[PDB]
Amino acid sequence: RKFFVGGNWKMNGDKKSLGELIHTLNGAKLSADTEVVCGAPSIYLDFARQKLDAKIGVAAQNCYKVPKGAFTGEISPAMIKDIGAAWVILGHSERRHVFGESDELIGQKVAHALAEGLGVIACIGEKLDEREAGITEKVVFEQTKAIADNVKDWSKVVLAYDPVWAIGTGKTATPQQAQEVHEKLRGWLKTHVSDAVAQSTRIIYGGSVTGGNCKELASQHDVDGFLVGGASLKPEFVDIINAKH
Amino acid sequence: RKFFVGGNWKMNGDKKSLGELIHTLNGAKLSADTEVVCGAPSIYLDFARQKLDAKIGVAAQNCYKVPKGAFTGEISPAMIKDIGAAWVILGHSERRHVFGESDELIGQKVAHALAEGLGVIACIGEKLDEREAGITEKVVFEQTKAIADNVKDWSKVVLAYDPVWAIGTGKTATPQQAQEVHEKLRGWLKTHVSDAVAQSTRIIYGGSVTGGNCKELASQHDVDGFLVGGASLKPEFVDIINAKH
Repeated sequence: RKFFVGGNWKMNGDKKSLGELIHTLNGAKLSADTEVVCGAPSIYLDFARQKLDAKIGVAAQNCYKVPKGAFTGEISPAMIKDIGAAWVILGHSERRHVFGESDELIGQKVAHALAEGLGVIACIGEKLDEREAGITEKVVFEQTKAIADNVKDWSKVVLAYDPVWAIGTGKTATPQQAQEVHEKLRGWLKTHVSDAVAQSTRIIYGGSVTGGNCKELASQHDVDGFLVGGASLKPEFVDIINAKH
Repeated sequence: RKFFVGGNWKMNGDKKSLGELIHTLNGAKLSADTEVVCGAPSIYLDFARQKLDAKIGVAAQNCYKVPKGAFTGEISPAMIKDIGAAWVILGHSERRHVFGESDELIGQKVAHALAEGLGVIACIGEKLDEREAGITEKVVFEQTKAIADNVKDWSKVVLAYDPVWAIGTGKTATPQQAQEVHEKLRGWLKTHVSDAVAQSTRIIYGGSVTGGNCKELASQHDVDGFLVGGASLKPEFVDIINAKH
C-alpha cells in the first residue's frame, strides 16, 4: 500500500500565502514513495492545480451529489474534474458536525463522485463521549458501512480515520489507539467486502498530526498515511510526507 | 435608485460554457443605467473576474462568518475579496431550505461580509404554504428583521424578494403581487430603519424572471431590478438587463 499524505488546508489562505506554501512544496525533497494530495478552498482549486507540480494531486474539500442544478453555493464533481483536480474529501468531521451532513447524504456524494471519476478521501471518526462510552467500534463501522454500501470500485477510495476529539485539539491519538482502530477497520473491510479490498485500501489517520509525532504513528502496521490539518499549512508538512525516512 | 440585475448561475457551467456566456455579455450592449452582477460557482470566481469586463461585478454564491479556521468546504469574505469579487449572495432559498441555514446564521454572515467590505445581496421570501396561509408579511418581515439587526451601513445591501414558490418553477409572481411585497418591505425599512434607508435601498425581485416577463415587472414603482437564475445562463439575460429600455 503506497503511503498517502493528504493536506487539508480547510478555510485558510489567500493567493500570496498559498503561493509561497506551494513554492516550498514544489522545491522540497519529497519521498518518491509517498502519494501527496493538497485539499484547497474551492475558490483556489484552479490556482492550486495551476501552481503545484503535476506529481502532487489536488482535492476539493467537498462537493454535491448531482452534476448541475439549482444548488446555490455548491460545486459538483464535473466542475472539480474540469479544473484538473482528481480527488474530493467527503464526510469530514466539520461537514458532519458543523454543517449537519448525514451519513445518507455522504454516501450519495461518494457514489456520485466515484461515478464521475474522482478519487474520494472518506472520513469517519467517533466523538469523545462515544469513545468513553466504549462504542468507538459501533460508531466507525456504522459510518464505514454507509460509505461502503455506495462504493462500486475501491481502487480510488482512501479511508480516513479522524477521531473528532483529536482534530485541532493537540490531543493526538497514541500510536496504539490509532493502530487499534485501523486494524479493526481493515478487519471490517475483509469480512464485509473482500480480502483483496482489505489489503489494498489505504486507511490514513488524521487529528493533530505534526512533524514531531508522525514517525511513531507511521511505523504502525495498519497506518497508511495521514490527513493533515493545521500542519499542512507549514513547512513541517514536508517532514510529514517523509515520515518513513 | 439604480436598477440592479444579478444573475445567479447556481451550480452550472464549466470553463468552456462560462467563457462562452462571458464573451456574450462582454460584447453585448448593456444599459449604462443598470448595475449588473454575475454570481459564479466558487470554483470559477477567479476565472469569471478575470474574463468579465470591469463594469460587470462578480458575486460569490455564499460565504462563512469568520475570516479563517477549521471549516472544511467553506470560503470567507477575505477570500472573495482576494479574488476581486465585490459581492456575496446570502440567505438564498436553496441555502435555507436544502442546506438548512438559519436566520441567525444568515445574519452572522451578513454582519461579517459587510465588516469585510463586500456588498451583500440578501434573499428573503415565503413558501407556497405560507402565501396560501396568508402570512406572507409575517414571514418576510421576520426574515428582514434578522438581516436588518446585522446591518450597520445599508449602502452596500440589496434586498432580494425571492418567493420560494416562484424559484425555478416557471410560476412568476404577477407584477401586482411583487409590487405589493416590495412596497410593504420599503415601508418596514422606513419605520424600522429610516426614511433615507427606505428611499435608497434597492429591492429586487427573483423567481422565474424571463425576457418575456421582465418589462411589465420592471414597470412597478418599487421593483428595483431582478435576481435571475435559469435565464442568467441564456442570451435573454441581456434583455433582462435592458428591461427598462
